[PDB]
Amino acid sequence: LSFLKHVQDCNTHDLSNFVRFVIEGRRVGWVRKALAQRLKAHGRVFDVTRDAVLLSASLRTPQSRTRAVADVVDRLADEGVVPAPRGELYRVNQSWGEPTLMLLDRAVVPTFGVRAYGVHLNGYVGAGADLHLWIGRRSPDKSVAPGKLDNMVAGGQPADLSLRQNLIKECAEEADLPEALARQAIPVGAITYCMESPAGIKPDTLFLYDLALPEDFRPHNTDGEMADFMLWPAAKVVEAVRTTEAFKFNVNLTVIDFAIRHGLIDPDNEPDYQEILAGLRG
Amino acid sequence: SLSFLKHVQDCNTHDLSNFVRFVIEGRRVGWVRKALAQRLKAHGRVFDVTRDAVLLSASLRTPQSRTRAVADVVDRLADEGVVPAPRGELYRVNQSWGEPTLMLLDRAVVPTFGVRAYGVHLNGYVGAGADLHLWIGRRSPDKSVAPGKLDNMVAGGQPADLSLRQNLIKECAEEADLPEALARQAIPVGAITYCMESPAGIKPDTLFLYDLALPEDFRPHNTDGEMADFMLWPAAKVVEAVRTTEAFKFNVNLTVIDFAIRHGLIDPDNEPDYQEILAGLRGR
Repeated sequence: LSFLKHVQDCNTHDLSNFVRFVIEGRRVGWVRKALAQRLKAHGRVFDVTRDAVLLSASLRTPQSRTRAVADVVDRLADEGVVPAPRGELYRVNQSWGEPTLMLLDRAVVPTFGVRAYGVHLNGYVGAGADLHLWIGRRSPDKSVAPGKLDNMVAGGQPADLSLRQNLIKECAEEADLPEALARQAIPVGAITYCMESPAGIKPDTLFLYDLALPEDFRPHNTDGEMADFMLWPAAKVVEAVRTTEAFKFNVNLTVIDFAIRHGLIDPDNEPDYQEILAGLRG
Repeated sequence: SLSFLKHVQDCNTHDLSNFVRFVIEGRRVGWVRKALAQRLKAHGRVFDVTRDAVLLSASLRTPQSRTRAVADVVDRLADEGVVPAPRGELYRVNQSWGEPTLMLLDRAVVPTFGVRAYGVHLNGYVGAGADLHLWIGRRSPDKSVAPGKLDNMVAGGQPADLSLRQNLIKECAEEADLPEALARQAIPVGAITYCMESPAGIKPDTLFLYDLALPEDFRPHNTDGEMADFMLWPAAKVVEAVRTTEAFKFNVNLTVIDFAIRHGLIDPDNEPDYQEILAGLRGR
């Protein structure tokens, strides 16, 4: 029937068991109440009240906040309380383009309910009623959605790259796409959602890109993050998202957005058109 | 101010207030977060959800029917980003180790349902008295949990389909290249139980413990690459590393404290909080 359930799935959250995470007056995240109690034991770094986890006012540069929090995080992971840092840092801000207030390891970003950013590419051939999309199948080794269907290229956004630089890098690593082609991809908007995830809250923003590819281009799984790739008619992709749960949870949203922008979904007959569009903006 | 006691306390820190009991045929076998219970409610043919409990449907009369029903729910919740993805290792669901297996559950979602988990941990040592040495493993950086941390020579989760001894034998070969003839000489020496809140749920875990006096010329090798390497340390150095550092994987600290108690390395005449440490090693 409708794409609405996929959109609602990605926007399902209950903030009642969480407290605001605040830096210099600005809410940057959400921390579970029990976890907030564990942070309270590190009172040189966190000031914890009934309504908030506040970073210490003694940490007033991004760099000193980054370092102090990283040390507490390392300790908490040692104790089995939060996921182990893996070394990729994310920026902590109130929205994209606002100042970076500190950096936090990607592995604990949902643990602090911090906004996360990523880039997703729609790699396609053909035109109009004859569009074909390259779909990746994720490695069985992926911690999240192993074996599930994916965009041709997609990745989280590290703190130290622009969106375009990260896109170029992910394109090379995941799909063996030449930089010349990654640079031809056009930005086509963004999706925002907020969901409760296994280890916290994910208020995520996906920056979306379209690329019309050469007929003789074949993506190749260079870094092994993808197990393989398939070239499918756009209608198959759209109908698969409508009728199955084959795609990675947030890739469902990127497919719906692609279908809207490319006229594969029509407001004269699509169930729940307006509610779908509203929910892709979070 | 790290200490033996703080490790024990860390492993027994939990708050059940945001959770409801997970019940099969009147027996509590887990704990499910309240928001997740709301998600489970949509699967009314498998779960009955009230204000106080998630009950598996009484229509699921056999362990096989329960396992299949919940496996499908887990599949779809994981597809939706709600729970961790199943990875293929199944664990037994019971009220305690002796009790009947009520169903099976993928290891990846065992903490999501707050179900009791089991594992085996081996203390591989050489020498006696002042010359007692322990083989320590260093975990691979690719481990999901505690990457690069120090570990027992052999340790692993317990699959549904093996005995403890069988799993110990398999882990001994895969993790440390320790052959069956030697692995079978390992003697069971007790167990540790703890209950902690973890990133994705609740971990009410039991570690079955084994000791093995190894030949002077044995050397462990990391056959399956789960361990980065192995080191032979004086027992006292291991015990002091646990007392004062976070070098060891969180629950392995408990196995070291237990080993110290059983091998007379700590003494109730002078070790602070001796009784409270012992109490917490059987924590529920």
